[PDB]
Formats: sequence, structure tokens, C-alpha cells
Amino acid sequence: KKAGPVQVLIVKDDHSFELDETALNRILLSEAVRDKEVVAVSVAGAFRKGKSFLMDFMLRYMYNQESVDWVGDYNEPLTGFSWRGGSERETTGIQIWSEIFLINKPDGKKVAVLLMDTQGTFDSQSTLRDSATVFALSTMISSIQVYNLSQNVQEDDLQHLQLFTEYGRLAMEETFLKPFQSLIFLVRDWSFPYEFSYGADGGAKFLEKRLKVSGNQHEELQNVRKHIHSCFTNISCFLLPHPGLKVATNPNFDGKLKEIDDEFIKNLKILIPWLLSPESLDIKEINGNKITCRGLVEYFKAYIKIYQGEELPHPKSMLQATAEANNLAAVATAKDTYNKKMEEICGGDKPFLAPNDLQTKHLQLKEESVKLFRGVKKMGGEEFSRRYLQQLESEIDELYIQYIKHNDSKTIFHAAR
Amino acid sequence: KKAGPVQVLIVKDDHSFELDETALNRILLSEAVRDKEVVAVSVAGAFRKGKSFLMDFMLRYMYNQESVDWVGDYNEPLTGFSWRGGSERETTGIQIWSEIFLINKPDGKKVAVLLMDTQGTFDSQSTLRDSATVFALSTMISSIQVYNLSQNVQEDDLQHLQLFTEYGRLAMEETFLKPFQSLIFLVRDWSFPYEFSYGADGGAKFLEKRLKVSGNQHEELQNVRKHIHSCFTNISCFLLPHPGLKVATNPNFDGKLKEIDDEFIKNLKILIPWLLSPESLDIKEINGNKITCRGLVEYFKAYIKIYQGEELPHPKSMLQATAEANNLAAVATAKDTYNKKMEEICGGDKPFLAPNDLQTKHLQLKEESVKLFRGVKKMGGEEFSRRYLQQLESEIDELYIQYIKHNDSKTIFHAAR
Ligand SMILES: Nc1nc2c(ncn2[C@@H]2O[C@H](COP(=O)(O)OP(=O)(O)O)[C@@H](O)[C@H]2O)c(=O)[nH]1
Ligand SMILES: Nc1nc2c(ncn2[C@@H]2O[C@H](COP(=O)(O)OP(=O)(O)O)[C@@H](O)[C@H]2O)c(=O)[nH]1
Ligand code: ALF
Ligand code: ALF
Ligand SMILES: [Mg+2]
Ligand SMILES: [Mg+2]
Repeated sequence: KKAGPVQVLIVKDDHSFELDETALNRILLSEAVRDKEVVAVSVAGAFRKGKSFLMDFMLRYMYNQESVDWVGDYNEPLTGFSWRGGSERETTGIQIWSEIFLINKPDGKKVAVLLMDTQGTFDSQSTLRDSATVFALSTMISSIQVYNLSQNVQEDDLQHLQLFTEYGRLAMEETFLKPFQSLIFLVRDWSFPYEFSYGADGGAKFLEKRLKVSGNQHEELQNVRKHIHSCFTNISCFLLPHPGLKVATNPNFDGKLKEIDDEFIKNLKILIPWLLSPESLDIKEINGNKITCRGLVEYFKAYIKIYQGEELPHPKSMLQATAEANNLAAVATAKDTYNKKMEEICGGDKPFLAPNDLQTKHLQLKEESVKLFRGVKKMGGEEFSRRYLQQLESEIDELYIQYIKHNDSKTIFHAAR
Repeated sequence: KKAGPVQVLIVKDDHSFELDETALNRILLSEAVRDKEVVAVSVAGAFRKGKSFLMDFMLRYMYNQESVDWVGDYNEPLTGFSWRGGSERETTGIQIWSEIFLINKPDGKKVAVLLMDTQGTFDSQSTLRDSATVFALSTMISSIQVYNLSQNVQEDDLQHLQLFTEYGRLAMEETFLKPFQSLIFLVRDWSFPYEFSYGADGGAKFLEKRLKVSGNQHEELQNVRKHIHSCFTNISCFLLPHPGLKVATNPNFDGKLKEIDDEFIKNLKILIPWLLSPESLDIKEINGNKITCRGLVEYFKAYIKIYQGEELPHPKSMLQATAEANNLAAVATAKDTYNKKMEEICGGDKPFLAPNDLQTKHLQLKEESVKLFRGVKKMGGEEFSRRYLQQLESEIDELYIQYIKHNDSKTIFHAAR
């Protein structure tokens, strides 16, 4: 048929995930490609940043690799994966190109090349779990992940990457090898060529400075960086110029090269082959073993099941995760404080205490623990704390009841007039 | 001679905070302004996005408000707060303009106007606590907070804003009133005037869609929005055009209007008075009471002390907070499970168990609890879990010791040949 985009991972309105297995099998399990070792290319990152648009230039290269003018006719619209302006997301879930490219590597290996376009993270219809699942799955599956960013590499960008890739790691078999392979920090609309040049060399210098870990660097800064180094075998950076305001703002813009700034085009022609030339095609490795298209379908199915289940922790926002953490820790301290004090009163090495006195002491101790809990400043504040405080009181009462039984076993009664 | 930027909040290299009290007092405690009700304007948001640049135009408006041509001579460079290109942060901590502007409000009140320029969030030398502190403090002190965004309002931006404002709330007196007043979402380089027009009306429609809370919207989406509605009295949005590639890109660019796109200038001229015209100047209110410059210095000192201490919870990244949350919860379940099983064996209502048998049962139960803990998938893995597992085992052992004493108190010994 006509080659086209195929929706492979579907994100439902209830935030669940479906894999189109029939469609996936039709593409990767064909007699022509199934036994071929696979190269998987993905682009991922914040929504509305020209991921699909870039991927469509990648397509022109994959088809027209032989011509020096692979970049295309200057009056020809850009087609393939769906891309457009407007502030609302276009690409959802994960889609792959229906035509698998067969390329000869400089070592004589004929390999299969798969292209993946992904739903941008942090759009306004998505839970953090949605964004994390999409990003993770694309990372786990691709051998080359193009991490698409706007203008700069900010600390929050590194943190998002850490979280999303951590979510991918959780769903994977444990290994001594790094989980993933090639990672590319593609910086769109890089504005400072006078400081770091456009392209890969300026990019590399820019990334080495930004990902640098040093002795006097605060641990929080060190850790997010070390995490990224530990995840990927090869990490690079490419600085791309702004493509011009027509591309950005013009509702009629169709993707014709005649409308794009020449400096952008010059760098794009460097970028794509740098990604996709035969010598650059990273064959997918899982657990240090090269994977075929057939094998990739089997891992895709297995990973998706894990994300469909409930074994993994839910990805959470900073506020939500910190508030929970603050409350859980405070409950533990408060309860433990109660336990220690009751031990001094009716531990096994302590005498029988009259039940009315034991009750008075318990009410006092419980109250001290509640005040202790109330007094700790936590995010989410008191409202968020409510179920935790009630949990604290409910758990202290369970302990008290256990203590009542211990104390009663020492009961002394003397009859006296 | 005279006026210039003054560093008021200093962030040290060890990530501690110092207030320049002498400098603050010299400006806000002067006889001319100390007893005046105060309007405090702040710009805050991601680093390297033109906050200081914008603020310098605010300065032009503040000085030249009377002239219709306040925006300035087209050949005049932009000065005041320090602004520049390059990928490394410029503004650190918080600085204020040395000259407090005295303006008559249309109701006859003469008020004092203060401008605050802030260190951008998420730079590569800052902990999350550094950024949260800067953002929170600027929000707590300002009556008008300009939230500076690039291109769009993404879900992560709303999450950052929720966290930072929560960090501010934690340091403030309990109140029934909303903690803050005016918040402005200023979107720089808005790319879709064909969808939502440049300026406040387009901004307003875009923001009402983006901050909208509905019945069928996932709770995670609802909650970050409700939090924002709850924090601020008046929330608005302004969509600003790209100022042109020269402004973004030219190392020689000086802030001269002749180098700036006319549509940007057209919109800038609307934006500033919309923020700062006499009718718009929001008097700072804390706990529903209007504040003078004298009072503002006092709240500034009081809030900063809280951030210098350790009563507040530490802001943490998604991974760090979620990983801690996962581990704390798993320890409580695992420990609670051990406790319940031991109760069935040596609760107060249970007969004496020979210590060798009690020991065997304890080792079995502890082991079941450890496996339960190890079986729960957590961010990020065993590495992060190590201290928690050790805490779990160590806490179970404490419990066991309490049970040994309970059991010994029921000891039965019979002498027999
Ligand atoms: N500012 C800017 N806009 C771009 C660039 N590349 C593409 N665009 C525009 O970005 C918008 C969104 O493109 P799209 O590929 O659908 O974004 P996606 O959501 O990441 O897949 C379109 O209007 C493109 O014309 C770029 O490098 N810089
Ligand atoms: N793309 C873009 N660049 C801007 C805008 N305003 C200022 N700039 C440029 O942004 C850079 C950083 O300016 P600065 O005010 O120091 O950023 P800040 O660190 O957020 O305070 C300078 O190169 C300005 O020329 C804008 O609206 N859009
Ligand atoms: F906003 Al998108 F693909 F990330 F349309
Ligand atoms: F990067 Al800035 F003020 F945010 F210099
Ligand atoms: Mg897309
Ligand atoms: Mg600045």
C-alpha cells in the first residue's frame, strides 16, 4: 500500500494503554524483515516542539539517502507523520512508519530500520503516568533516542529525563550493562552560536559543560547527572538554529524548504545523516544481545503488559510525592515515639499497671504523638495530612489494644474488706 | 548619579541565603516611603528567558509614565537590571531597584512602588531548594507576580508553580484568605496569534482553556489547577510575540527598539501599563491587611529566617520524593505485617512459647517481611532501597526484643528427671 504512519501504542481517554498487536505484527513480522537485526529511532520530549516535523525530514533522508539532494524539492510540502502548528497536541501514543527500511551497514550487515514518533510530554490532557509511559517505552525500544528540547538544557529537563528513564528501568530485566544505548540532546532554537557553535561539536562542548560532575557540585546536581551517564552508552548533543518565524508562526506554512531559514537547513542536512547514515545505525541491544525485529515485537508486548498492570509505582508530581513522603515519615516517628514510651510503662519487664491508670497514660502518650505529628511542617499542609493523622491515631489504638492484653496477663487482684 | 539595582537576597555558593538588611532598610525605611502603602512587582520563572530585560522596560515606564512615548528613543540602549545573552545565568538571588516610585492612585492614595528582579529557576548551579526559595519569596513579597514562560503553558510549568507557591504557603501565617494576590502568566514568543491573539484578551481565553477544571478531567490534572486558583486572587495571561531573531541571537544587541520587531513593541506598549498603570497597582495585602514599606521589610526578614532554618520540608525532585515515598510506605507495611504475625504467636492472650521456638518463628516472620519489602518495585531500585531495608530489619529486631520480654514473663519451668 501507500507507506504511512501506524498507531501502535494507543492512549485511551481513561488513561489506559492499548497495543495494536495486529498492526505491529503486520509491520515487523513480515518475511522480509522479521529475522533482521533492528535499528530503532525515536524522537521524544516536550509537546509542540517540532518532533513530528523533524521525523518527516528523517523520512526524506531514509528514502532518498542516495541523492545529495535527499533534503527534497524546495517547493514540496513536508509529509508523513502528522505535524502542525497550534497550541494543542497532535501526536498521541506511539506511532511507527509502516515501511521498514533495509540498509547495508559498512560491515556488510543488512539491517532493518524502524522510525518512532511519540506523543509530547506534559501536554494538558495527560497524567504524568501517561507521559512517563510514552517516553519510557520509546526509550526502552529505540536504540537511538533523540531527546528534543527547546532553546536550552535546564535542570528540570534533566530531572524529567531521570524520572522517565527510571520508569523504563523498573520495567526491565536486571542487568550489569547500561539499560539503553544512544541518547541525543537535540536543542531546538539554540540562540547562542557565538558561545557554542551550531551542530555536533558545539553541542558536545555545551553538553560536557552542562552534564559535568565535579567534587564541589551539590549532591542533588551530581545525582541527576550520574543517573543519565549510567543509563546510556553514548550521549551526544546537537545545537540547531531557529528555523525562522514563518515556520513558527505562519498558519499557512506547509513545510516547504523555501520557507525555512538557510542556516537551519544547512544544519539539518548535517544532523540527519549524523543520526541515520549507515555507519551511525546503532543496532538494538537488550541485555547486551543484538535484537531482531521479531524479538523487538516480543519485548514491546512484554513491556506494555507491565505498564498495563499495577506492579510499578505511580509517577507523581513533586508536590504529591513530597507531601506523601513527609507524611509517611512523620507517622513513623510519631508512632515509634508512642511505642517506645508505652514500653517504659507496660513492656514485658514492667509490673502490672491498673487498667484505669494504663488508660490515662495511653491517652496522654497518644496525645503527645499527635501534637508531634501536627507540629511537623509538611507539603500539602493539614488538608493533605488528614488521612495520615487519622491513620496515626488508628494505628496507635491498635498498639494500645495489644498492650492491654499484655498488661492483663499480669493482673493482680486481692480481696480485702 | 543615584539609582541602580540592589542585591537584597544573596544566595551563597554553599546554597545558603543571606539578606542584605542594611541595603533593604536604606531603601524601604527612608522617611519618604516607610509609611506608604506598598506595591511590589516581581518577575519570575525559568532562567535565560528575558525577565530582567522586560523589567528594564518596566523601569522606562515607571520613570516616563507621563509621556506617551515612554517606551523610549529607538536608539537608546536598555539599562538597569543586568540582562544579556549567553546560556549561563545572570541574575542571582533577588534584587530590587534602589528608587521606590511614588504614584497617585485614581482614588487619591499615594503609594510606593517597588520592583523585584529574580534569579531564574532551574539553572545548572542551583538546587531545587534554591529555586523554590527565590520563587516563593518573590511571590510572598510581591502583590503582582509576573510568571514568565516561554512559548506555552505546559503541565510541568503548572507543577513547578504549585510546588513553589506551596513552599511559600508553608512559611506563612495560617489564614482564611488566599495567600497571594495577582498572578500574570506572561507567555514569551507566543507562536499562534491565529489561534489566540497577542495580548491580554487572547491570553485570557488561552488561560481559561488551559486552567479549566471539569468533571471528567483526571484528578491529577484537576488538583494542580485548583491549587493555583486557590493561591491567587486575580489570575491573568498575556501572549507576547517573538521579539525577532536579532534580539534572541545577536551578541551585539543592546536593547535598542530599532532592533526589535514592531509587533512585539506594539504589544509591549500594551503590556506594561496593563501591569503598572495607576489603576492597576495592587497594594500588598498580608492576611487581608494593607501593608506599608515598613511592614514589608519586617515580613521579608521574618520569612527569610524561616527559609534559613530547618523547620520546612526540603523541596525534592520527582525521583527523590517518589523513591522516598515508595520506600517509607513499603517499610511500614512490611513492619506492620511482622507485628501482626508476632501477635498471633506471642500476644498477651497467647501461652508461653519456648525461646528456641520463638526464635525460629521470629526468623521466619522477619524473612517473610524482608521478601515482601524486596518484592515491591520502587524508584529507583535496590540502590536507593538499601538504607530502608536496613532500617526495616533493624526495626523488626527492636520489636522482637520487646516480644522476648513479653514471652519471658510467662516462663514455665518444671524440674523433672
Ligand atoms: N520554534 C520552532 N518551531 C518549529 C521547529 N520545527 C518545527 N516547528 C514548528 O513547530 C510546530 C509543531 O510541530 P510538530 O512536529 O507537530 O510538534 P510535535 O508536537 O513535537 O510533534 C509546527 O508549527 C512547526 O512548524 C523549530 O525548530 N523551532
Ligand atoms: N526569544 C526571546 N528572547 C528574549 C525576549 N526578551 C529578551 N530576550 C533575550 O533573552 C536573553 C536573556 O535576557 P535576560 O533578561 O537576561 O533573561 P533572564 O535571565 O530571564 O532575566 C537576552 O538575550 C534577550 O535579548 C523574548 O521575548 N523572546
Ligand atoms: F505536541 Al506533539 F507530537 F508532541 F503534537
Ligand atoms: F538566567 Al537569569 F535572570 F533567569 F540571568
Ligand atoms: Mg508530534
Ligand atoms: Mg535576569
